[PDB]
Amino acid sequence: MYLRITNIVESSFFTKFIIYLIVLNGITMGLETSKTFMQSFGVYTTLFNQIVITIFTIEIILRIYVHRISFFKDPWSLFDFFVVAISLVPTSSGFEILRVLRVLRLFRLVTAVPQMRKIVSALISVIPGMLSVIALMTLFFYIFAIMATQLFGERFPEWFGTLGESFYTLFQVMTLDDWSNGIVRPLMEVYPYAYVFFIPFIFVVTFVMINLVVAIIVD
Amino acid sequence: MYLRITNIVESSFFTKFIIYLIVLNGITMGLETSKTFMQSFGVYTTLFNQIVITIFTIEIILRIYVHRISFFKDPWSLFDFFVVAISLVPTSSGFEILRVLRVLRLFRLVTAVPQMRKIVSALISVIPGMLSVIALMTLFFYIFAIMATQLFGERFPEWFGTLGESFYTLFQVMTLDDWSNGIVRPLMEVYPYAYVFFIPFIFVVTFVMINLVVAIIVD
Amino acid sequence: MYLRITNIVESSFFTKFIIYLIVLNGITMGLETSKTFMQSFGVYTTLFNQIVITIFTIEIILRIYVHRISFFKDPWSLFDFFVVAISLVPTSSGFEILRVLRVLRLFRLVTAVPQMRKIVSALISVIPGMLSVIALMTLFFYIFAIMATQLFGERFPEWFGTLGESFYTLFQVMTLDDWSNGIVRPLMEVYPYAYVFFIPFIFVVTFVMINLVVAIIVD
Amino acid sequence: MYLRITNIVESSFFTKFIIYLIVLNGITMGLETSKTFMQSFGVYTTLFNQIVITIFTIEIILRIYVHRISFFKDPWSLFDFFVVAISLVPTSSGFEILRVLRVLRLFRLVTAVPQMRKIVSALISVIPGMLSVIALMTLFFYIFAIMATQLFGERFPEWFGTLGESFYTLFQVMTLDDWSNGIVRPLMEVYPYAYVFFIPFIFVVTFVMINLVVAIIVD
Ligand SMILES: COCCOC(=O)C1=C(C)NC(C)=C(C(=O)OC(C)C)[C@H]1c1cccc([N+](=O)[O-])c1
Ligand SMILES: [Ca+2]
Ligand SMILES: [Ca+2]
Repeated sequence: MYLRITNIVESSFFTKFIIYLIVLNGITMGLETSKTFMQSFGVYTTLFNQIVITIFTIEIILRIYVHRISFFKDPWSLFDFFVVAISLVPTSSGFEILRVLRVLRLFRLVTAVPQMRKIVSALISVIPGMLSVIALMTLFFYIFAIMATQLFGERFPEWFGTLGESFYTLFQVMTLDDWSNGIVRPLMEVYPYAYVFFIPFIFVVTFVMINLVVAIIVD
Repeated sequence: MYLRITNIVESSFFTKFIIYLIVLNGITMGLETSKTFMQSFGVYTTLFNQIVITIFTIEIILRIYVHRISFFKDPWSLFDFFVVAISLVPTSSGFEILRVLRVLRLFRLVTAVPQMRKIVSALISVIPGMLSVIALMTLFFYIFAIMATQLFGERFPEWFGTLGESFYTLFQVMTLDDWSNGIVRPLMEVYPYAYVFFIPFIFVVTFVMINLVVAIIVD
Repeated sequence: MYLRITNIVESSFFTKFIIYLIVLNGITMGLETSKTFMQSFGVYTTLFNQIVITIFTIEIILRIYVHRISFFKDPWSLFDFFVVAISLVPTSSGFEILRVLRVLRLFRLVTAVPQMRKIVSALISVIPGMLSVIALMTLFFYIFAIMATQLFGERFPEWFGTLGESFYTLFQVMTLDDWSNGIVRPLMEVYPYAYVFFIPFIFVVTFVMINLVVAIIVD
Repeated sequence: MYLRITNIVESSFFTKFIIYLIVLNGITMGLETSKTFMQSFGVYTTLFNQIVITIFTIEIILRIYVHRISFFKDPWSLFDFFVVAISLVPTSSGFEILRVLRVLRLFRLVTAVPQMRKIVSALISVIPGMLSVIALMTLFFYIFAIMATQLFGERFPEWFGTLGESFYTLFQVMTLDDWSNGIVRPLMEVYPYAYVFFIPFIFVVTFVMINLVVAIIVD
């Protein structure tokens, strides 16, 4: 029984089938975007969705019987679990958002194709080295976001009225997004010396990123 | 017949004649852009076109006889075939997009010069190693265009009205084009939490891009 | 039992005491941004800031006693003195900019945690190898800013009327921020050839920046 | 007189002296940017400019005698020659673009200082390596520019009415500057399929750009 189940879930037919179902669901979720299609052929999909969600639900249960505690030492499987989880909460209730969170289950195609799994892992493996530059930068943002609120948040509350608001504008500036005509020239019309805050800020923020890239390559 | 024609195609005069013609057709094509020129000389160059494409048609036929089945195993020759045949489609009124695709024949400069082919081939060469990331990106992109159409498409039809639209808008944001004042600040006036979609989205698309380039460097 | 004090300053508890203070003071200045907070607890929060500022002043005196002249060849300590000093001038009749400057002491978190210290040390270390190119470029901007003031400052004073203005603007075009529809297309309405100035400038400035990054990594 | 003169121009006193004239003129030329200064100090420095041009002219004449055939095979001196020639153009002639071009002479500071020379020399050495790509890139822009004018020029003449405009605009899209909301989206109000030109256009130009840099690094 234990061996009989185990032999099913690991077969090359179970995985091709589920993957096939993933590929199919993802095609329907695209289709669900057309309100035309919804009108003429969407009660079909509402049930198709619940059919696919169960087969996947079974898959998760089976894999937990087979792998037992080692299922939950698999970051990919926890992900699989958690992704199917949020897809279990009802259409109604909570908030409209959980309904939209359901689309995250297409990320199972990543979980289930070894080629996707390898790219993702390789990418993740870049992260641990960065946790030093990241923390410093987050602090850097925090201090400046504070200076930006007090300086500019009274006359420019949309941009700087709040720490959070100061954080959003500074990120925007960081991505260098319409930073001059859109933010600093207006600021400079009240506060002519605002360029002393943002030009240095940009240097730092551009230096750190470049140097972040050097160290990635070398490491 | 065989050896006489075969002797003309491989000649240094042949390829030189063709190449020189490409440069001429290219100077000439810049001229068909000014309708000042077109009212005073257009008949001269509309047929200069016509005789160039005749020569190219002939040359293509000859190279096929000389190279037989090995012609269509040659990517550059394959290219010339398609790049010439297109320019053979009638200017006649039924479908006038094809008229503009004719300028692509200037890409034969690439085909016929060995220093450029090196570059192109070199460029394409980095692609097969990237295909996995292309897929991953597109799967990421696809999930998010879905999320965007259902989240923002109601109140902001232009930007998220349609899966295709959200794809478009999302492409812009990765490129970092007028993304904040131009898209999410408006989004945030109706939906204050849009930054929880687009700010992670920005970290991700950027993370992958950088790592892709590093992947390019190392590979 | 001569120095007596020296044994306390060098201890694990002293340092951990300052870091715990900064992070509290760092958390405090955040909450000082909430306008609601400054009503409910504004008086409470002023007492905490003043204690810490005293403690820190004490902490600086002790470190001077111990290190003597070796304190003032430590950039990190030099930074600590002037940053603590800043937060101490009277709010009275001065410049009210100094009230905002006192957030700079949150950069002491960097100064007192060697990991951050090493990051800041690593970053600075890319600067001396770069100083040459910084000098060429600064020389490049300075020369073109002059050119831009003379060429476009009559009819476009907001952007180029003054040398600093030509600098700020020129810097913006360099960051490529909103430069065609935002700067050059306007200019070009009065002065049709302005692309011969700005387009080359962009090539140059981007080429250098790109080769600068390249030259650092390879070497 | 020649051999006697040659002993003069190679001395360390000489180089630093002409360098000192550059830096002084470089300072004064900054000053010529101010309306105020020019009002109450203009003739002192209008005079001082003519002196320097003469000295540089004499300096150029001397070095010719010293170097003979070699002078006109020195890249740094050819620059030196012509940028002095510009300043030798008379204060008039109806093309005051040249009056502005005077400040091109401050670049002699680059030719006269070997570390500057070294950076410039280092930078240029990158270029012959890229001549294949620039030709390729310029060929690519040339082709798509043609397509633009015939595709979008009649309804959008400012942006695409003509080759240069298409060139300009295309150059603009390649710096990714306001490309979407500013150019492609408007186009789409009238030409719904414009994303098929510009999005491929962007991918390719980045690809070539990115890959170019990677080639430089490894080599
Ligand atoms: C004619 O009188 C004004 C001259 O002032 C300047 O040349 C500046 C120098 C000296 N230092 C910098 C760093 C500046 C500068 O412009 O730097 C930018 C690159 C950040 C400018 C400046 C000085 C005051 C105000 C502005 N402004 O509002 O554009 C610009
Ligand atoms: Ca912009
Ligand atoms: Ca932009």
